Amino acid sequence: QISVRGLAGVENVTELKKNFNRHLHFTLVKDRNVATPRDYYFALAHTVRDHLVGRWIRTQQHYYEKDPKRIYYLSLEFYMGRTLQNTMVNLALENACDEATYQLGLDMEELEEIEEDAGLGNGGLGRLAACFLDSMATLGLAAYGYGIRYEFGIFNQKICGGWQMEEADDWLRYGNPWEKARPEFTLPVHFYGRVEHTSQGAKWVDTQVVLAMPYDTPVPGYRNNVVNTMRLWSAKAPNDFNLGYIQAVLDRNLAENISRVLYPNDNFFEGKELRLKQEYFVVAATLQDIIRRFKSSTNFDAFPDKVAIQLNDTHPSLAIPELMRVLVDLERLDWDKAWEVTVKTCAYTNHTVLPEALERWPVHLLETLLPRHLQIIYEINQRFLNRVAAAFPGDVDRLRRMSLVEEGAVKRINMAHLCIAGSHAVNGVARIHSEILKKTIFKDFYELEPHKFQNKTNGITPRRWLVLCNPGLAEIIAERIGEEYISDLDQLRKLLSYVDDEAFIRDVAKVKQENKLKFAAYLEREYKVHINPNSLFDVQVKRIHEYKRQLLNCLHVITLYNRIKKEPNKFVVPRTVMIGGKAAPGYHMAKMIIKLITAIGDVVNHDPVVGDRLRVIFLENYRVSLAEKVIPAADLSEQISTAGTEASGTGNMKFMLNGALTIGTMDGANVEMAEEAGEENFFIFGMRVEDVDRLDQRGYNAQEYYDRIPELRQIIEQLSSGFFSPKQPDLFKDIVNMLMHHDRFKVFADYEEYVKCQERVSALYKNPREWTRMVIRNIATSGKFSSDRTIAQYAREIWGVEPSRQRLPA
Amino acid sequence: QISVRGLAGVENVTELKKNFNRHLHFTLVKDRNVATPRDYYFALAHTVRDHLVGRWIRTQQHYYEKDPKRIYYLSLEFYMGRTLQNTMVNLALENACDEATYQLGLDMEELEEIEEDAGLGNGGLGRLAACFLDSMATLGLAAYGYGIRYEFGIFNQKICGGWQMEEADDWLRYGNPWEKARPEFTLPVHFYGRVEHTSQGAKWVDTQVVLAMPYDTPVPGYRNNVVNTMRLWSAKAPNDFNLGYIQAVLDRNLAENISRVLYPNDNFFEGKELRLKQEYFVVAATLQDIIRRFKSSTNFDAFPDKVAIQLNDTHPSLAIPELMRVLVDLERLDWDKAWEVTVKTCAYTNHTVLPEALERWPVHLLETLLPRHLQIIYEINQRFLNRVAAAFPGDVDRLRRMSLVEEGAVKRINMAHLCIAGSHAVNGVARIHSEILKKTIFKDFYELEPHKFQNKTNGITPRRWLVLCNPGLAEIIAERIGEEYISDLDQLRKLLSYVDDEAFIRDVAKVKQENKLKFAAYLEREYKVHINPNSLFDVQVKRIHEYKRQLLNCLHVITLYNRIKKEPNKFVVPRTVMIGGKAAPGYHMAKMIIKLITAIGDVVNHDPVVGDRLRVIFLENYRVSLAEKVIPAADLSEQISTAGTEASGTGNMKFMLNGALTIGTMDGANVEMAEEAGEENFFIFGMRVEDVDRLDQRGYNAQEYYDRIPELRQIIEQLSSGFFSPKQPDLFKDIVNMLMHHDRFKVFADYEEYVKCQERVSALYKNPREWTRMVIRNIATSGKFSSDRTIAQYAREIWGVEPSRQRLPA
Ligand SMILES: COC(=O)C(=O)N[C@@H]1O[C@H](CO)[C@@H](O)[C@H](O)[C@H]1O
Ligand SMILES: COC(=O)C(=O)N[C@@H]1O[C@H](CO)[C@@H](O)[C@H](O)[C@H]1O
Ligand SMILES: *Cc1c(COP(=O)(O)O)cnc(C)c1O
Ligand SMILES: *Cc1c(COP(=O)(O)O)cnc(C)c1O
Repeated sequence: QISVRGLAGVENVTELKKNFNRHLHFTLVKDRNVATPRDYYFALAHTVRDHLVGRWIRTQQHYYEKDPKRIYYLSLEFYMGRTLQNTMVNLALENACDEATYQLGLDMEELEEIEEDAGLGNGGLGRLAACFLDSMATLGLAAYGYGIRYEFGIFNQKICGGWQMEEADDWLRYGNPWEKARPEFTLPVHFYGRVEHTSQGAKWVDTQVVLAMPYDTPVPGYRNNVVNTMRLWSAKAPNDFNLGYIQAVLDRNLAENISRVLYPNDNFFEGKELRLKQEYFVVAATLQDIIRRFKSSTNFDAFPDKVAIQLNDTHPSLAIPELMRVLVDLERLDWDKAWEVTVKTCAYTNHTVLPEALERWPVHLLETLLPRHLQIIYEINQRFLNRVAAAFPGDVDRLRRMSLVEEGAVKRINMAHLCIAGSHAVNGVARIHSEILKKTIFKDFYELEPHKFQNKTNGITPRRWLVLCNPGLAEIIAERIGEEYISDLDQLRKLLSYVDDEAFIRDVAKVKQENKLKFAAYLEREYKVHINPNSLFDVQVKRIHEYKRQLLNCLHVITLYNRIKKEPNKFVVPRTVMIGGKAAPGYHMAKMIIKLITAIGDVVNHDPVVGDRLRVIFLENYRVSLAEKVIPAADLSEQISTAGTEASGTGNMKFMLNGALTIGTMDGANVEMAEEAGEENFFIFGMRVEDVDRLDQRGYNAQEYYDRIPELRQIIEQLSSGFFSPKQPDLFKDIVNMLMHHDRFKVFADYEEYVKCQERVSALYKNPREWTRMVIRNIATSGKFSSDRTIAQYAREIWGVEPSRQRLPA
Repeated sequence: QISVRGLAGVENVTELKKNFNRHLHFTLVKDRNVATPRDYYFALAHTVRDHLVGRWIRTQQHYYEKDPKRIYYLSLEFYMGRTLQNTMVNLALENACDEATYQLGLDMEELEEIEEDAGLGNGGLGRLAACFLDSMATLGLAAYGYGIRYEFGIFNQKICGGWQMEEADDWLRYGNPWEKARPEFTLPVHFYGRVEHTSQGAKWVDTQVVLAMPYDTPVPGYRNNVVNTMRLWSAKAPNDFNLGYIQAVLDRNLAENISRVLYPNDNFFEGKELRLKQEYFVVAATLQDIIRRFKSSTNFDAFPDKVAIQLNDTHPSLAIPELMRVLVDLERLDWDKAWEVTVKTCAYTNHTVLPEALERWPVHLLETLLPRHLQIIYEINQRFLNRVAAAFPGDVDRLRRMSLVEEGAVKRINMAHLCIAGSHAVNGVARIHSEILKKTIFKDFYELEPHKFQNKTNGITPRRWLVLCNPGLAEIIAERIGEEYISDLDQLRKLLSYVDDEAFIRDVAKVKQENKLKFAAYLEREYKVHINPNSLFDVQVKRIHEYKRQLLNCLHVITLYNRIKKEPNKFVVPRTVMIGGKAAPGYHMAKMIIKLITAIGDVVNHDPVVGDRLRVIFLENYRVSLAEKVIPAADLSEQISTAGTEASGTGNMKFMLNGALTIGTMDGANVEMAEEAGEENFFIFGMRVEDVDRLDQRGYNAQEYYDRIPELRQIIEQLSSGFFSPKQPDLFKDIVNMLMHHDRFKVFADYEEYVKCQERVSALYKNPREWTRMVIRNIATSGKFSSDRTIAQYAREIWGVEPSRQRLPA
């Protein structure tokens, strides 16, 4: 149908059809008379998968022959989403498969909706890992993603009575056609035990053993015939485990629980033993695999020349002491040489500055679970502090501030300090974030080793986030500038010469309208909810958290509602406000915010006077597959975190690339986005980081804003009086109390400027032509935010490898 | 190579080779450079599996079109063993696959050894179910085997320090290529809750739900293109299960534990809650599936005409009250009509008379777990006893003897009584066993309803137990009488006309020698143990149990050893005594018997004076695959259970068909085997059932035998003095105490006659020609013991269906 979706050759369509029927028969063991839609989905999945194998086998054989430096990206999260369409896009098989299934009397889009999301992540951090794998494959890097194969990913969110209900994400129920179990590479992981000091070296003995079984999933590059690997470990008990009889067998579950479920927290540290076990589990299995592959290429001096380990935050920080343990205890290298190798091999990426999100493990936990690692950590700390003492003689407070060991009620290990000490590079994920790291939380470290600190602004893959989810936009763009931009997003700048092109302006606006119509229909299909496609689609989708300030958005919504009730027959630009995102199960305030949102909708959506001028919808179960649907349909992107709290943000980039204008604070990547597009083409408002600091020094007093802003006072009084909760008048008392007495994120402080800015948005929307021209200016300057640019910088500035755009023989 | 293995056509060999390479590439994602033997095994398995699908799909379509009466065999055990070779045999692909793999540079036999046994059974009862499935498919019956897909089957037995060690049988570790998950047919099973009595009928409410997910495995008939199904249920927790968050997800294990492991008991009842849950789990899921299929053919009067349910012992006895529950509570049929349908639908097979093996569930357990079923059972009992009271007025003791409810310390439900009352047919598994049922334990029931009692002597499938495990013997036989006997075993009688044929006599003897050489080599390969292939192979393989009397065998072995030590330079026929079998983990005496056996071997195998004249080997981890190796190599089959205890026995039939002579008591099927072959061609000894009864009436006094038999006294003194356990003089004190004071199985009573009989065996072995002629007479008369004969009788006399030998279009 459309150009960017590839060719539908006669030979290929014929081949696809026969292989489809072959799998339906031999693989699914079914006939066209009893086959269900799910059966057809699997037949198609296996058919597409077949096209990957040849390339997958030769890519790996290629790396063996050339032996390039290997990149290992360690993460406890890989938010992959669905794999079928992405695979077709990267293999240029979309139109062929669409035609083939069409001829078989099937609708491919219907089949794609059957695939379960691989939701092995919470949000931004996990999705970044997924985008990175795509880019590393597209740039021809010998990269491997290593993680855990959770039996249950992020929970499926259900809304009952306006409240969030959690249900298990049994994503493997019907099977996973993309993965390939590799039991032959199963490795042992040790826990507990004790340390024994012998004549020659220490020994970790009397440990409990848990097996790590790997499952490999192919990661295809964009049309370059490269297929890398994502290896996820699954926990298995040894067969002699606990070996009355029956109980011993049933207790195998204890060991296998390690890979059972993903901790559902976004930007929040929960110091539970099971989580620590998961972190060591992935690190121990991965490092053995890395060393095994290295030897199969004694001379560990060349280890850093053949290996690069990237730590996605501190979750896999134990890789540092584990590498030391192996090199020192097992390989018998002297400490100094081992440390040199470790530092040159490891690099650390920080993803937040919120104190509650930093990992600080209790010493008593490490002491019992990983006794040898604790000893190695104390030794690392000892030698590191000796270096600090030599550089800053007499500065005793600096010593206690930089220590990896934190004193107090209970001693803890600051994992971030461990990562900085044992890594040759430390980076933030957006310019402002990286600067904050050097100026605040990591200031002492920056002063000791300035060369270690870098910035690597985040990005998103234009394959999944443009071509896959918005083919209509990808097509009108390709029509003007070709298809080269898909793997060289900077070329979108050429669109700047079409900002005055009446034809282009019309096409851009038409694509958006079509996306909105499609999404508007979807809402009624799977969720039975009516919305006016002519209204401005105002959306804020991301995990629910106080720092992201969904509450500020709520305040604006209520303001709009009160204004309409005050002057009913006054014209206002129609809006459909959409808010979606999951709240961590144990995050009470976050769950209350969800209830507030649905409560507001209950009132606003049923008020006769409002009509179709204002609608408030809460998008249930926001996940990757849902993002691919709502983002292309958005007009306004809400990125309103308090300045200095959102390290980078990536959802913001997805909206910019898909034709939505942005209203937001100068926080995270928003700053660079506005810089690229021009501040006049962005809706910036609120306090800057400096303004927040000034307020804190003076003391934030929410009462002041309440006393001086009549409209704000009214909203708070409505909340307190039960206006939004008739049967439960004090239902939102906790929210009001927090806002009024202990709001760490200063919601009230940005209220006035936010509302004013929103009026400017409605003003521009009333002028279709000018709204679209500003949109074009945003799309045209979103090139910098491609994860291909991000990965190329990591490759050259951190890993020491050169990216390649060369195709491999298919 | 050999005739009976089929043709190796050029076209087929070429096709097999290409499909083998296809699966290695696309299915296993590997190349010939990194493929391991396990990889090659799977490539072959998938290749053979492909040949089954077409036939499997059309067989099921066939049953849908013709709608014949369906046979449902319910069992908690299906001891299948390996599937690859069996599939090739039934599809006549063995030589083709052998040639194809040969050309690819691979040894098929080596690949077959890689497959894990599907050990979902304990012994005889579970293997009978497996043989039955094979025969039902070969006889063209629309049969379905229903059971549980245990994650862990019978434990793998390891021998350490002469003691049995148990280790988990993780048979699904590398995957199961034969099964096909059918999540689309997942069904709910209810537990706990309470009964609510409403205006119209009772309702079972507030129950906990566990999902039953089916996995289908194909069951090919012998060269008739019929492929039936074995459906095994797997337990799955619902997604809203227990829905802090993490714990709720981890607790899903509680529900899924139902299908986690097989209870490892042979002829022993263990009243644990988990076992009861397994029994109801299989019954509830299966019955819903049966009824669903029935409706997809309201008129339950025709239910018995379209459905037959065979209960393999009482394990699935809850099918009776569950069927009543569904018909009465859900379908709204009146009790009397529902009962009529239930009785006409169900049939029960008893497999033992040992009191400790009978199921008697505590009322308090059923009361809590299945409240509605308990009520239905009380009602059934009430109406049944009313019938008894009317037939035998005033006989109050008969009423208490026949009640389904047993009074006493704790009230229990006698499941056997439940089965007899709710079944239209009850059968024993050997003529003598069925007679004992009518004369003793079920006497009262037989007097009330004589027409219900039948006999169906057991059998074994000649496919796995002759053609598959002993191709050499199958070939020399086919050379003389053709291949028709493989599916019409009675034709072996034609071999009687070759008993004087010098050529045949030589071939029979040659095949046995080759089998012994192969097995003798195997022992050194995987177990490093030397044995003299020229000796008589004396073997007893079966589960370890006191009633099977492995101890009597031990006494004979020690006798032989003492005699040699007494007259060292006297000639004796060399023997290799092999004993193997697993002991239930909680069966202490059984574990002590294993230790005694290895202890005897430790002494006998290292005595210089004995030389290679006597060897005692304990065959580790006896299972189906091992049986296929040792049985064809045996000369003497030990079937020495105390008369009246072995219901039938089936191992005895396997040995008879494979050229071994039998030494045994007139117990179980041994009686019919001797009757078929002629008592002069069997080595019978010991007390008959009548003799055992006389002894019990008089009182068994073991001391008497000890006082009057010098050789026996010596053995007991050696055991007591520590002769076989130097470091632990009283190690076998429990064994001696049991033998001397509380031996329920009268080991001593048959000692003298057993030893005398064994001398007659050694005498015949010294005459090769006559030994072989007697062997021929046994093989020639083993036809009656084919499970095809057994199934044909069940079909005509119980299920009301006619077996068919007609091929289906392939
Ligand atoms: C440990 O931090 C987190 O939980 C987390 O998800 N952080 C997130 O990581 C993303 C990728 O760098 C950033 O864009 C987000 O701003 C940051 O909050
Ligand atoms: C519940 O009984 C058992 O545990 C069991 O395995 N019984 C066995 O069943 C076999 C098949 O009929 C018979 O041949 C054996 O003699 C009987 O002991
Ligand atoms: C892109 C993405 C995120 C990150 O969004 P931010 O607004 O940067 O927090 C979270 N969840 C999903 C499903 C995403 O696709
Ligand atoms: C045939 C068989 C049995 C039954 O043997 P009996 O001697 O009748 O108890 C038990 N186990 C296995 C593995 C078998 O093949």
